[PDB]
Amino acid sequence: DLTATDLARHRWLTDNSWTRPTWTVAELEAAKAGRTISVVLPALNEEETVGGVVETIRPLLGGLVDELIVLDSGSTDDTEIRAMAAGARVISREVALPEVAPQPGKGEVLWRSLAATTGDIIVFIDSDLIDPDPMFVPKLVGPLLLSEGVHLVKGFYRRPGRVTELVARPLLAALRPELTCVLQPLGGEYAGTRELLMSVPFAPGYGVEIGLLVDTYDRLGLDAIAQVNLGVRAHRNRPLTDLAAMSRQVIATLFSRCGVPDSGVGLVDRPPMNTLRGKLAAALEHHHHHH
Amino acid sequence: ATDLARHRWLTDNSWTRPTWTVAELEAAKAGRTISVVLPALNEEETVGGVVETIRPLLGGLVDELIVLDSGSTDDTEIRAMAAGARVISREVALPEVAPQPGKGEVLWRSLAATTGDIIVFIDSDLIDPDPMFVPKLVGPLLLSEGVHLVKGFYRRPLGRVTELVARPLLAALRPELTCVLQPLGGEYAGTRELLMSVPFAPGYGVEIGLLVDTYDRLGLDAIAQVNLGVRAHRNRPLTDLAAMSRQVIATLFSRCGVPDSGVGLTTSEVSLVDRPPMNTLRGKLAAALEHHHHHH
Ligand SMILES: [Cl-]
Ligand SMILES: [Cl-]
Ligand SMILES: [Mg+2]
Ligand SMILES: [Mg+2]
Ligand SMILES: [Mg+2]
Repeated sequence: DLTATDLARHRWLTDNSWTRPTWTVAELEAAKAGRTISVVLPALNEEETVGGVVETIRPLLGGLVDELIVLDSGSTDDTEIRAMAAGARVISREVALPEVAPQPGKGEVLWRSLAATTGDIIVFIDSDLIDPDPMFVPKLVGPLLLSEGVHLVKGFYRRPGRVTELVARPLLAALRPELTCVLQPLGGEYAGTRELLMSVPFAPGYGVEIGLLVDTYDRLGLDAIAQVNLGVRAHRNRPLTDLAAMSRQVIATLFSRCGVPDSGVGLVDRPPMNTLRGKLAAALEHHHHHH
Repeated sequence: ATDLARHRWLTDNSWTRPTWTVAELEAAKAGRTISVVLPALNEEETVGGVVETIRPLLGGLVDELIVLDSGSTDDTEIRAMAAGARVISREVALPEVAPQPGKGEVLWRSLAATTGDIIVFIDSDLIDPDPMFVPKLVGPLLLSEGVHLVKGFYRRPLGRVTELVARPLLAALRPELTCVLQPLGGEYAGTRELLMSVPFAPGYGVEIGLLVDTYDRLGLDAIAQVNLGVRAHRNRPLTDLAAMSRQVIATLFSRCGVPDSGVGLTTSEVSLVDRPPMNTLRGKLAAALEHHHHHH
């Protein structure tokens, strides 16, 4: 028999998931209604791929996309100069947020990018993608521009993911089962409103994606979360040591959000950016637990 | 200082090259008896091969050799019996308790169908069993003091649930237990004193539940591990591994008091309900098995 989780998933997929997100660039630009869109590529030593990702987004710059930033995390290869030649604005962690010393990890980069961007919508795309497609950004922003109440859009790939299927999804089933409807909770391609992203803490390192997903859910529920199919992509092979470290941080971040203490046996969470920037901006929509 | 604790446990409680002979282990039994239990559900292709590696010990080191069948419809029972095991159904093991599915149920029920002071569990689906498995698993129980649970591990040629799920969760919630190389392994031996007195987690949670309960109740030095040899990882489909992971999570959460929704993976089987210590249902058997000097 269907569970409450099953029923919620069915209707959430009907309303908030797009397998064929075929909005046109023209109709999305027309829907902006004065809102601006920033695209951020976090990057650490991605010289072979960063230019290719920038190249797929560059045609939107000056139309759908208002700024295209590579937030470099201290590369020692040619990541930064290749991003420049490909047509992006390269900003370091230190320039993005001068008053806070950096610490390692991807979450730090995305958090700092909130201070370096101005868009009402911020889109994150990994800089290590081997086969980026030019429609990633349109598909990610579609629900934010057209679907009332959506604040976070997760881009997923159809397959022709061990941490996702063995760690993230089973832990969500135990701790936040409604979120098992999200196909790829750890995915690096996603978009959010400034109102949402400035109001939540950012988990460090490999925990950033899952932390944003759970913080959004705990604040707004499933209604605020959407997902879109970015296309067919094969799984990329990562070393087991990388996967184990990713798993351990996914666990730590889930535990910190879900009331589970953690030994610390294996970086700190950053506070909402609205404690440092945009301090008087309008608050994220209320979602009351009392009446 | 914490890696120091793990390093010292490895020095005293882990054996990469157990030296023990069958003869020296028999000489050390000192009146203790050993029961070997193989859980089996539809393992006709491998069960006989596993039994054949243990059968030569029967009447010497090993006092009984049982396959606990969970309702096979293939030729598991006849092949196990032909190879020299006594085949016991779940119903025979514990007749007045209705069976429920999963591996934990089978191991728990076997406690009511055995008499050993030591119980050794060996999986019946092993493709490459070796006759020294039982000797290696019982070595620390017979020759060391204070050991109650011995976990058999395999060196790998130079799994994902262990490295991505079990070990990182133990780092978070029972940090000393990351010293155990293969916490989910199905080859292990325990004392009657331990096994008769702990609840048994259901299904794929049984191994980690026993490990954590032993750690909490009896301590790190009550756990040991032994290398059974080099074996390649077995290829299991991702949906099986994900279901196993979900139950490992549920059982660990149960042992920590973390509220677990009980919701499976789109739907995999998840149970949050243990079986109670067998000494509650077989009190006279349990008391008969308790050594006269237990509380002395
Ligand atoms: Cl993954
Ligand atoms: Cl495994
Ligand atoms: Mg990289
Ligand atoms: Mg313009
Ligand atoms: Mg630099």
